[PDB]
Amino acid sequence: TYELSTDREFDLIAIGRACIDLNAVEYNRPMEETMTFSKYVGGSPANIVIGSSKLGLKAGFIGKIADDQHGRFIESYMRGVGVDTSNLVVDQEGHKTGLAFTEIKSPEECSILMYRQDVADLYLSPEEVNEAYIRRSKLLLVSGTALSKSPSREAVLKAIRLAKRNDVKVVFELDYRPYSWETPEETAVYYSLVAEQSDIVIGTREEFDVLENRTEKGDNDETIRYLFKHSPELIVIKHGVEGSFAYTKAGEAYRGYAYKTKVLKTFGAGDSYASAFLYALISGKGIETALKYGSASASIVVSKAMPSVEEIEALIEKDETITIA
Amino acid sequence: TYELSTDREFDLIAIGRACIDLNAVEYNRPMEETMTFSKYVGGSPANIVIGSSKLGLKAGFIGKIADDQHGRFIESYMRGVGVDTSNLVVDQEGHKTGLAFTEIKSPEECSILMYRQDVADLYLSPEEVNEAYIRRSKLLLVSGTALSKSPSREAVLKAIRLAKRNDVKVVFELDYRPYSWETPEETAVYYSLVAEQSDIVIGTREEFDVLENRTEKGDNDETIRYLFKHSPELIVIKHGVEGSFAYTKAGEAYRGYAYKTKVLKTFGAGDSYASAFLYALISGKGIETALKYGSASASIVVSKAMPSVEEIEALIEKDETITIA
Amino acid sequence: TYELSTDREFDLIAIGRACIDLNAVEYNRPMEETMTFSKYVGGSPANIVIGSSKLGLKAGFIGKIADDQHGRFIESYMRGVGVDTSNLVVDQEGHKTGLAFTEIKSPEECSILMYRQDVADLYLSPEEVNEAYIRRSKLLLVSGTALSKSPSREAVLKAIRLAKRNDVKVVFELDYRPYSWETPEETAVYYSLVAEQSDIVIGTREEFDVLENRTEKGDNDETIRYLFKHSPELIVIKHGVEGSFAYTKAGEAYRGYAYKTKVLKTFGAGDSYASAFLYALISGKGIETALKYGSASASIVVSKAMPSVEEIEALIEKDETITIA
Amino acid sequence: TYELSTDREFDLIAIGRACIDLNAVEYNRPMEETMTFSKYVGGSPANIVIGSSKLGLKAGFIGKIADDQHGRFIESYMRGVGVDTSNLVVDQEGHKTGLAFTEIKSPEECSILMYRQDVADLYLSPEEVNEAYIRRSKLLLVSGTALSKSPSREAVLKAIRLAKRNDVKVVFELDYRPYSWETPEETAVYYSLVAEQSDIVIGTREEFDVLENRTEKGDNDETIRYLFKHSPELIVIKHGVEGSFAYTKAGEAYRGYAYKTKVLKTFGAGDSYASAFLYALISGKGIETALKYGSASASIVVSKAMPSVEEIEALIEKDETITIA
Repeated sequence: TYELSTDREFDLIAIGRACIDLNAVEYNRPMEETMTFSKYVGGSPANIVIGSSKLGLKAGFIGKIADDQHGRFIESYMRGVGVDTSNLVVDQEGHKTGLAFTEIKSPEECSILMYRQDVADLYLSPEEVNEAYIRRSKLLLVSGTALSKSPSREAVLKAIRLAKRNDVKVVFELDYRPYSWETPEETAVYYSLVAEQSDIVIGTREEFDVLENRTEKGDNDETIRYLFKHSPELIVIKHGVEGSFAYTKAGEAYRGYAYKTKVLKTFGAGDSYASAFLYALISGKGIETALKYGSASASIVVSKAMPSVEEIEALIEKDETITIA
Repeated sequence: TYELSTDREFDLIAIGRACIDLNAVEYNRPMEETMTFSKYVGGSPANIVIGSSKLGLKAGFIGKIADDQHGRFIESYMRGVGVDTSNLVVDQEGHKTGLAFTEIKSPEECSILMYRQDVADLYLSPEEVNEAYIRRSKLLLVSGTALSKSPSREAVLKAIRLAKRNDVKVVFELDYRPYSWETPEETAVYYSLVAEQSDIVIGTREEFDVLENRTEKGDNDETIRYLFKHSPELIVIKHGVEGSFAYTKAGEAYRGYAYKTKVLKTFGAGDSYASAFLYALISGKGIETALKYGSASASIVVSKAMPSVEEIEALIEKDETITIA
Repeated sequence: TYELSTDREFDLIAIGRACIDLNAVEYNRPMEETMTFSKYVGGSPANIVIGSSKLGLKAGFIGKIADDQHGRFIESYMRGVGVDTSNLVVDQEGHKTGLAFTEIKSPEECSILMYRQDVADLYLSPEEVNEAYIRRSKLLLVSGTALSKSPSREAVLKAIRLAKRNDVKVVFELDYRPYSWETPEETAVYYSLVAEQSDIVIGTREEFDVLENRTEKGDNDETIRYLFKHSPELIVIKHGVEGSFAYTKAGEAYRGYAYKTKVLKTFGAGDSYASAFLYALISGKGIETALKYGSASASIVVSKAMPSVEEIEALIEKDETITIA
Repeated sequence: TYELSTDREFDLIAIGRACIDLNAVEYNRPMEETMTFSKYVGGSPANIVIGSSKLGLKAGFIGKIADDQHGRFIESYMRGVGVDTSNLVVDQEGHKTGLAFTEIKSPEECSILMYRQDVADLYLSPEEVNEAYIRRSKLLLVSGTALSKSPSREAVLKAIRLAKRNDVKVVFELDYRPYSWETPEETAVYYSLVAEQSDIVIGTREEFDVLENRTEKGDNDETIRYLFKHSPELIVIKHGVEGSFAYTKAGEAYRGYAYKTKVLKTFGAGDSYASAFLYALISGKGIETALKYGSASASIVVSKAMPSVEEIEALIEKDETITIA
């Protein structure tokens, strides 16, 4: 589709969390032994828009930030890397920015100590969601964790409605954070509802299991038979080293491959995947190639500071992928 | 439709609030001057199932009640009037039953002092919603106020999904209680979502305005043009003394009329309307006649202790309706 | 003491809860079977000031009431029985009045279903406690339940300080309501602190056990040896049918007796006891006689609508007391 | 006093907060521009016991820590510097450790972005306060911020009672953190109550103003005339560069002096003051000398990593103090 129904200024606008990541400087050790932390912007939709801007996409953001040095850093950083920050709203009720402290015990053992209670990003409200902003974009990227609590949950539902009625493609990134939710069945309720309304849904197989209210691994053919009764036209299901699979409502299926990588830290793999996959799609590369872009970007981010197009393309050309799994 | 896809034991199962109403014995005065109150079961879906049982329908209920004398009264009363109470769940966290104290200053000035914070009915959770129960019913009656807070909101969303996949007709009663919600836009978000999933939607024009996120009276033709893009096959829009209008997806429209009445107290008019309207529909009377049943029952309940079929039919035969408005 | 250090307009000012009692009309049955309830003002300090006014004392009140028909009833009723309501403050944050529904299964089995969460009376704050009001009184009556939550707890602590520095006698009524507190040790912390600051302490033996952080019945001689290291000059310890004992810092002890009574409902016994005991003390009758006044009033209130001086005195003259226990 | 009524194993046990401080590595800039933070144990009573151990005192601690890497770091660090951690209790309800991010705009402009809501240290409860532990100490150090919320507030009140009845000296460090409290009058209520029960009270003049419920600077002679009606035998009032003053119930007064210092960061000045002042007192140096120890330690901590006895003594000998203010 080489021209759209309306003129678009943004490639994507994401909605939900922009927070602080505090990354362990001394790593491959228990966090108790980590004495210094480096400050970064984090949060799945924030990471996706920052990664997208690094690839040259024009990105915007709908989210709530704290009225303090952490919120001002997040705004200044995003603006400095070329993300539009016009629709970042400053919380006026004393709410703090969420914090993720990262522990890297080894390449295979990484985890986050999260400060998530009553954080500013969860107080984004429907009245702060602007139709005039959303309609200037090709895509609306919705992250699942933004559905974990009201009023953010209703702000997201409002955003999706406004996107759909302005011919803005709704991309749902499943982004599962179990400790942000009360129960997995609660997660299933909102994930199913939102996926059914969305145009593109991207998640791991485990995340689709949650969506479907399952406690055991589901079958991709059943997943898509279900969701293709509803709005989605494209469903991307990721299986880590077993690769990734994209399915279209027209009945085609495409396969992507994990890249061989010297892993340092696995955080951010999924946000790098989404940004590069969407970049490829928006850039006319087609689904099969888009899967390589997402996979290559994921590999670079965990071994590196988000990937450049040049780094992604060099890794794709080198073509050292995993096919044995 | 004179036999269904599966055998049904219940005419309707309602989900949401069963609480205590404390009705002013000395009335036509400020509640400050009311010295005695009579105890009744209240709550919109409770009233609808109690009214339905009085008409001879077989009714069930999904709701949470307090572990105390008020909860036990509600269970015993509903059971005693022939409602199935097998899926009433007793709250084990110390939550109290909601309370409505009624003030009747005059026939034209009635209001409720409500105790609604952290009440037991709002803690109904998805894990307490049983598919095996729902599938034994012709209809699932969902009241709007049950969407006002989690976990009840997710329990209702789960119930609707289970109803739909078991060929149980979803009836959404808009039941608007503004003080149960944070903002009208929040109400619009959930009302729109739920109405779009429902088979039958019943509400006042003001309630549809809320659903549509409007602050001014909407146009019924626009309302139905919207909802008939989605699941509903029947939409009933009530306008008080100006009557009521039912619209079908096939493109038919039917009109009902308010009955002339010596009003005592307006509480319960809407629940009497829904129970008698649904009774008529279930009983094969057709939509135009069903509107008369709902209107006649509404009139009797505010002038009377829920109506009998005989009282409703006598009032319909007498045919003293309002057409001047 | 027949004239005081400053002129006094009030005999007592009480601080804490004024709420609604809903008394079962059909009684000697489970509340499930009680269909009608009569509305009264309740709450221990409210009852004490209403009872005091009925005896002819001049009483005032420091408390917070709801901005609704229940709060306005409480103000109008107290004012109508001669209590000063100038320092009742209206809650502006939507908090409801506490509610006590009374169950009378039999004379020997009475209990309350309480609505106590986030009630208006608990939001009385230090800024709403007026030194100019307190200093116009002979006595400040503090009820223990007002210490159960902030900000009421700090309002009470402020009131006590202001009383003491204006030569206003602090009377601490132990008024134990376990479900208003998180743990008994928490109750002990605040009860001990407040009793140590008070001039007169009145409670049941069980209430003093709570004060002392004991789970077994304590010894009155040990209780008073403890508290007489601190502020109290008079300690009254009640033992139901075994009578009541008052102890002075000077080392005297006095005994009172329960009155034989045809019990209907035991609620309010303690508030009737405190009001009549204080009336007798204020009226120069001395401690031994004051114990008879408290006991007689307790008997009348549970068999009856608060006692008159004439009813109390007639019962004392009749002298049908319990001495066998 | 060269031998005590009972044998003592600890010089001091402190009660309240042990948390994480995240200190700006790149400083003399807005925190937005600070990219790296170093992890330390913080919290006023924690700092006081860590500083005390560095001076060679035997210290213990009563506090609650998170069940995570931050709580385990705090325990391991305190233990590693010789503080007894036997009465650190691990929170089992998912509460996080408080966090202080430090901003150093310049030597004269330092501030903290605090994460303080529902933090683990505030859930220390009376049942977790052990009399057998407290009685093994010479002193109990109570920090004011531990009174800011229940259940910590009641745990502290319990600790003070147990200290007093075991001849353990109660030292109240006023430690004022306004954003931990609802209102200054609330702070005054608890600070006044606790100071009245304490043996030694240490605070800035501004902190005593808060204690006294004043919004303007108070007069030390009035402050001590008040508190010397109650338990204190020693009151230390600090005035920054104008020095510090200690007053005894016997009627003596002593003056201390601020040390000239190249200030880097003012955090921790007060905790260094308290630890070194108490060290001097415990070590028989007398009050006038103890004031020099507190002042010298304060100077070193803000210009430096807590002071050694040797560093403190060298600074005292050098005797470069401020007397012009």
